[PDB]
Amino acid sequence: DVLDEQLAGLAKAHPSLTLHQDPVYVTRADAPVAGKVALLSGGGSGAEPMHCGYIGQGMLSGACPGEIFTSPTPDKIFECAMQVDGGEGVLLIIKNYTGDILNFETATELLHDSGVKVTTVVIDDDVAVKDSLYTAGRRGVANTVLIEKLVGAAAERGDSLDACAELGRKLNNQGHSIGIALGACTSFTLADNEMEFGVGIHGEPGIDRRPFSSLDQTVDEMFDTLLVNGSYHRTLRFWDYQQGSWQEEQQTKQPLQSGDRVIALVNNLGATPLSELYGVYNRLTTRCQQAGLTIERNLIGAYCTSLDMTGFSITLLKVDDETLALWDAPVHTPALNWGK
Amino acid sequence: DVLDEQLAGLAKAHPSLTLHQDPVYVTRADAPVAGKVALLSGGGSGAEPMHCGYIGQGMLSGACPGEIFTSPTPDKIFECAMQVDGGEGVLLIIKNYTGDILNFETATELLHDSGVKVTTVVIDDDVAVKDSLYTAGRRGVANTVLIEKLVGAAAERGDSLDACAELGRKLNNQGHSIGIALGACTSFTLADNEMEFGVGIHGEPGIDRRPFSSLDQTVDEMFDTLLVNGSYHRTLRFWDYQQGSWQEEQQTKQPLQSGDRVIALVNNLGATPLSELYGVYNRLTTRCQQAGLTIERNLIGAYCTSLDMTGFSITLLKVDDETLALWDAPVHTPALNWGK
Repeated sequence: DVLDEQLAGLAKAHPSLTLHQDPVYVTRADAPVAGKVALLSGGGSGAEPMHCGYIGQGMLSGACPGEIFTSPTPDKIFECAMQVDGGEGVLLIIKNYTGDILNFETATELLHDSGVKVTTVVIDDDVAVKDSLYTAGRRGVANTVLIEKLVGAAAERGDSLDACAELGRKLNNQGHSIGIALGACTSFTLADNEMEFGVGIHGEPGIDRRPFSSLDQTVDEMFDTLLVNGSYHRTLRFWDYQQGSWQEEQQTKQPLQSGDRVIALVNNLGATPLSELYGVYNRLTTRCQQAGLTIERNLIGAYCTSLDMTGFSITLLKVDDETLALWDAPVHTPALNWGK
Repeated sequence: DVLDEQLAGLAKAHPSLTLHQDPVYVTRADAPVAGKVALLSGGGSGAEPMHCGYIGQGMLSGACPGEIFTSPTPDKIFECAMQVDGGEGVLLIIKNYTGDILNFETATELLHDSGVKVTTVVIDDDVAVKDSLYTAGRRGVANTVLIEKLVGAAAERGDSLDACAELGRKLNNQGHSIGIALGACTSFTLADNEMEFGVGIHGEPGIDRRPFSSLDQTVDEMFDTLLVNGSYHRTLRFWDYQQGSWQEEQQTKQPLQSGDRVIALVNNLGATPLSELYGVYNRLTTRCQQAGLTIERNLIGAYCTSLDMTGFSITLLKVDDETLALWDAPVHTPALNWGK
């Protein structure tokens, strides 16, 4: 009943969104939008604004909320995708959790079989831990927001389903994140001035627990771990819609290196005061330019949360002129709004 | 030390702001912007984004940070006002805390005598407690944000200093806020399932400590306290720049009533998950509808915080067409961005 209330709250607060019933999901009020790729994500609740605050022109067309920390059921995904299809196909953005993977996979298959053109981008940006509690491979965290914006802008510009998917997949190969917690959400137990280093957004254990000395020293280790765990080879599944089947591809991520230009996301995991995030960003810019990385754009705030956890995360995403044009492109959503 | 880092972070993150040193304050990078009334506010740190996140076109022209919870010293106010003066005068927005009142009055007299056209608006929107720890009368809280926007928009459009001031004062007479905390920032202590009802943003005590049954019941009593404490007469002091002196004015607030149209702000005091804020909004609209108030616009999120305090606040502001037009007018700040 508390979930239903919050979703009703969202719908009342934002008449540009529509709340659907049996099954529950959220779409742009003007969806389906003819002639553009439709973007769709979803996942466990308690990560707000992700994903419902990202619905709107230049970003998502809809989102499927699940229960707390559990994935949306595939009926929601299926029904949501058919709602938003504008005749150019639907692109499904899936964070790398086993539940999300099972469910989005189920929906995708049925979707293709019902005449909907569809494919998928898997997000696996968290550098900290391979094979966490609810993941095979690497967890999907705050980089989803950056990709949702950039592919959102591509789709909105009129790019095709394949071009948006290739962009999404390429970006997933160049974004890196890590997060820390000084105290669990309401799940696990820390000593005083101890942190969980490399924490998940569902409260999953990190690399270890270790002492907290200062804000600056933490950002340093976080930044160092981004470079140290930067390199990664793994297999990802994508729907091939021409063959109508799952196509395993092998991909490699290169670590960030001297000369790279980046978008930086300093993300409140729930209970970190904004003032502290700006301190984080002060230290992050210093490290970046010592490492020859230019931060071209930033987001600082609460974008990918883990209920009311005390902690924060850093995300660095390699970009170029084309990607910045997509960054600077208009976006009109509850959580992100700029441009005409 | 930590404060300097946060402010440097702010400055690096927003090239449209300028961080001044000796003394410390923040202005729009293009200040002074000639030919518009300049808006200036300030106060203790730990209310982020209030006020530095509100510096920008259509809102504040600069802001003065103090130490944590303590007011900024008059040198910062005086230099900041001088920096932002575009020759139409400066309007100083002052939340009602004895430190703020004192420091801003000092700076004001001195500004007048140095050739700057200047006047003041006092915010006293917190309905819960008369004569708190650091206040004579009622505390100034989240309604400041709505007034900064609406008065910001009037300045941007080209309205005279007097007109902006009158608008400010009138809005101050029509806005109502109340807050609650389920846990203190890091100052005071609650048993489990207990709340501080009518808390200040500096952790001043509320009306009392009382049981937290459920989220809906809390909003109900908050909304009821907006109506019960709605009525309020008191004396406020304003700078009269034509006579060059302080001018006392008795003013009275009507409570909200059936037929009123309002802007609603549901504000995270720092550690309340956004999902819970939408639940609050849901209950608030139901209660408003029953009382025959129409909510015409809303803001939901962290706009006036008290570091990492666990709670939220509700602010309702009585509006009409002219005011809604000012609401819809463009705003371009770190914290609020919309329009062309």
